[PDB]
Amino acid sequence: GTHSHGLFKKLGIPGPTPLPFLGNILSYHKGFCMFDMECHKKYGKVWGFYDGQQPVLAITDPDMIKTVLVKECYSVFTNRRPFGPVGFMKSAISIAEDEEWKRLRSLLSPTFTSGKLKEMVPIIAQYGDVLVRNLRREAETGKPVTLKDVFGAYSMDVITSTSFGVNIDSLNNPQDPFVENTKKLLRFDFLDPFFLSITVFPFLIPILEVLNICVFPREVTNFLRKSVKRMKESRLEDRVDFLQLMIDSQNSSHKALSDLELVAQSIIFIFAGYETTSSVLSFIMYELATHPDVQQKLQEEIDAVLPNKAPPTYDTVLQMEYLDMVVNETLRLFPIAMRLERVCKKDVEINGMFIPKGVVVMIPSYALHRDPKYWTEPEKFLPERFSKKNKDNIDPYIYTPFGSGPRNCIGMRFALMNMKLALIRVLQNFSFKPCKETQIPLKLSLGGLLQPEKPVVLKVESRD
Amino acid sequence: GTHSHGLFKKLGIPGPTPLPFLGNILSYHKGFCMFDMECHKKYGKVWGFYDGQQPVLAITDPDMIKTVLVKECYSVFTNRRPFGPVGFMKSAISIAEDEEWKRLRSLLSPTFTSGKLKEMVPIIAQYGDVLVRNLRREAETGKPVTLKDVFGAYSMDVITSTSFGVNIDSLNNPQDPFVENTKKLLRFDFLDPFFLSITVFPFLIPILEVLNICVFPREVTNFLRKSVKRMKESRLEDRVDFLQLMIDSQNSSHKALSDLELVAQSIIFIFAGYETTSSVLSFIMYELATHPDVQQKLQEEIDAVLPNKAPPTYDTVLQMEYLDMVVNETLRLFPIAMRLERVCKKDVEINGMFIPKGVVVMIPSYALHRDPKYWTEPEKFLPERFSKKNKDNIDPYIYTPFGSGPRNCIGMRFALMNMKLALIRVLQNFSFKPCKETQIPLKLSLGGLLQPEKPVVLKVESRD
Ligand code: HEM
Ligand code: HEM
Ligand SMILES: CCCCNc1ccc2c3c(cccc13)C(=O)N(CCCC)C2=O
Ligand SMILES: CCCCNc1ccc2c3c(cccc13)C(=O)N(CCCC)C2=O
Repeated sequence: GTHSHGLFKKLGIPGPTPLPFLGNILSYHKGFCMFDMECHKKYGKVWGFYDGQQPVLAITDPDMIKTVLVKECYSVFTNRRPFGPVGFMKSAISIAEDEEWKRLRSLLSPTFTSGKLKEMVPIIAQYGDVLVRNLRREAETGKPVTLKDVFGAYSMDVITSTSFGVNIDSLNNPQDPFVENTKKLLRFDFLDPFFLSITVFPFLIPILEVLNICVFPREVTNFLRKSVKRMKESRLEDRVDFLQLMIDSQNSSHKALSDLELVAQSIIFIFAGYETTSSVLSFIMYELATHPDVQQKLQEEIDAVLPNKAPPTYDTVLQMEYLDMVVNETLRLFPIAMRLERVCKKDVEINGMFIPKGVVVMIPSYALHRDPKYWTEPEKFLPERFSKKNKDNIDPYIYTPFGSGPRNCIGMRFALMNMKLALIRVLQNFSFKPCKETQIPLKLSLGGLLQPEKPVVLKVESRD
Repeated sequence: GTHSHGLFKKLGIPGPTPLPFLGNILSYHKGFCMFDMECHKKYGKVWGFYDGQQPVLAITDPDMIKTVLVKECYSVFTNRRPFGPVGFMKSAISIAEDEEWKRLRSLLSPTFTSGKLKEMVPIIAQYGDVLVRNLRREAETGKPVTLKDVFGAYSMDVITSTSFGVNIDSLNNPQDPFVENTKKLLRFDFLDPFFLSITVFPFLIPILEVLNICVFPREVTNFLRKSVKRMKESRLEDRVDFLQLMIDSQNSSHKALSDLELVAQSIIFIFAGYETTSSVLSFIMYELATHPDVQQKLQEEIDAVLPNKAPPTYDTVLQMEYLDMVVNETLRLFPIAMRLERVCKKDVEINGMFIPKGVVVMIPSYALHRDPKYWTEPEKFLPERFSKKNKDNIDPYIYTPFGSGPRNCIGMRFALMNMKLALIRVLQNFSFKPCKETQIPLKLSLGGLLQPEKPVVLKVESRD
């Protein structure tokens, strides 16, 4: 039960001693983030641990992190940890490996250009207005509002319309078969029973693939596959969404995106942007209600750029420095990816350190973001860290809320524009105050997702 | 049960239609060799079939075969089919993959040079004499002789002494712990129940690895590991064998052969040279007893080069053209590897044919060796095919008894020198005649090893 549990003693690398079979998973009782803080404080710059039989080497050195995420990305550190039975979703860009990934990123990167993005702002902006009208009636009511649900619906509306050209008010159509399915595409909690068991029993993943058992519920994938097949066959008789952009890239080097590859990207885009965007949007409105100074300052900035509740535009969005500072400071405190990982594909020596084939090199983003050594008052919400007076003292490989290098988040600038468009229209119309249900201070789940312990609820007063 | 069973219909490639789950394995009731002849005759140049869910594309075109075994060996077609739970034997050169294999072949090729080989002939030659004295007493007795056993013991003696510097008369020491274990390293019958089940249930191989269950009986591997560890620790206090040559290459580019890598090569060498050498030596003496003309002609050639029962030498061995013709013609009829295989590592187009990632490209050596289109009277034993008058009409990619290109048999010229040294000393002293037990004509097993149906027995008369 300890065939590989000797690797870090032999390489001289420190860390918590592993138990036969389990590795260090019982140390996850407090969640990925507490585990990474404790190891960092205890073992220092570099340390190892075992997810079952799987050795994970954590690195915290900015120069080492860059070699991994940027320098030897293609040569050595190309892929993330395989994580369970995955079926045809093996070809979604976030899961594909080595040369297939590079072909998919080349094929899909033209779809996330700033040019295409500002062509999508009129679509996103429309559901900002839907978000507002939904919020006002739950404000005129005066009853506390669950951000998870108002911003979930917003994020869904922006995916349904920019991904597929489907226009739904999901908040007022929770039974549209398109909403019911897509709502099921939540992010994975790698500390829940199924994934914990998979971690101790990875030899069982090939058995689940053969039974077409899949972490993506084949009930929802099947729906979307046949949905996309329908949109693909319609339209062609008679738009600026992701699906169309992928239909078009099938008409030119690299082999055009096959029909099933295409569907796989549509799905992963949903999975990668849905519960993420809503989690950040909720964390941000949590900090704005517990720091009224900042909320007022931001409402003041928005009103100056968009006088008279003027509708936001791509260009007026990139203008708002304080809004950028607020978004960023929220992502420092709550980097919802928690860790970046890369599989070491071959024996290497980066920065004087020998990394053997097979190890999972992991960057504890949550921990580096709250390290005393780089950040004053590291638990405080303090947007002035990202003022231009201060943002140059910030290491791009310490602050990695979207990752770094060729395999960073391909939807970053889309996700930032989307969240800010939401915030502008929400703050033009409303102020957000705490309640008695409001967990102050916010507690994070001990699970495997960086999310509040209990969901966040707030007062929403109308400014008019 | 037919997720991949549609590949050859879609690519336009012909072949026998597969059954859910099984693929075409039930067609193996007649053995690998009959299956390959029937498909060749029926589907022609190229055809596909499924070993369980595993698609195998057979190719018979000499130009296509060369692209696979020679041209795109490193780029595309580097590795053989994985075949079962294999433990630490994952690093033996015949099993290792991609860049690890290339490092091992670079490290071990200097050990199979002609220079080192003629330095080993005095060792091999010694057990030729042991073979003779063993044969004479079973000849003076007059009782039929089982070649499997006389040549098994010969091959063992040559491995024990050239591999490890261990000198045993295995025929007269069947209880030496070193003989008992090494005798257990027989070749795999991929049509026996365990490997058939593995072929239908490959998703179970990771479960067997985790239980340290291994196709190499960990009872024998453990013995040799600790044996080599002993020879390694002895000697060093106080030789021209393979082990020493590997000890020496650990003292220089590529990282020297680690202690466990070294042991893995020692073992695989045994597995690759033991039952192979004895099978060919037995097939050859079968043809010499059923073609007395050829046996006399060869005895005549040997006596001319080595007058007065003179002991053979490296240089007098490469002299004997008829002996070379006999060995080669026997290997045509009985290429004991039966097939060469390479895994297609990425989508390629060789010779106008699209090969997708994952397919096992297989070369039916047995079948090409008995193809009417290249060979007159293809079932006849006719050594004059390899006379210099005729051997230029022979395609090196049709006749592939040791494979071809960078991944051919690294012990070829050793195995040829070894078999010929055996034949010379045996034919200087004895003539071999059939018996009534002698299966005429020889029938091949319907199993997965190319071997006689019933073992071969012969009269052995002394020439003096
Ligand atoms: C606030 C919202 C989001 C955050 C914080 C976020 C964060 C991240 C992080 C940390 C990574 C890992 C990159 C690495 O390993 O270095 C990632 C990858 C990725 N993200 Fe985002 N993401 C967000 C929203 C989105 C959206 C809206 C999309 C697309 C519509 C998206 C698509 C992807 C994809 C496809 C990957 C995998 C990229 C690849 O492997 O090539 N994400 N994300
Ligand atoms: C008559 C005796 C033998 C025959 C007919 C034979 C035949 C073969 C064949 C057909 C291959 C496959 C090559 C390919 O895939 O193209 C092979 C590989 C190999 N043989 Fe032999 N072999 C014999 C004896 C030996 C001996 C004596 C040794 C070493 C002592 C040996 C070591 C190997 C090894 C290590 C491989 C794998 C090479 C690699 O993957 O790099 N064989 N053999
Ligand atoms: C063989 C599969 C075992 C399944 N098990 C895990 C799968 C994936 C991950 C994983 C992680 C920890 C423990 C188990 C697994 C992990 O940190 N990450 C990085 C993202 C941070 C939240 C993973 O992608
Ligand atoms: C996933 C493992 C399934 C096990 N099963 C087989 C393993 C290996 C081979 C194999 C073959 C046929 C059918 C099953 C397997 C085969 O032809 N060769 C080439 C050598 C010719 C005798 C193999 O190395």
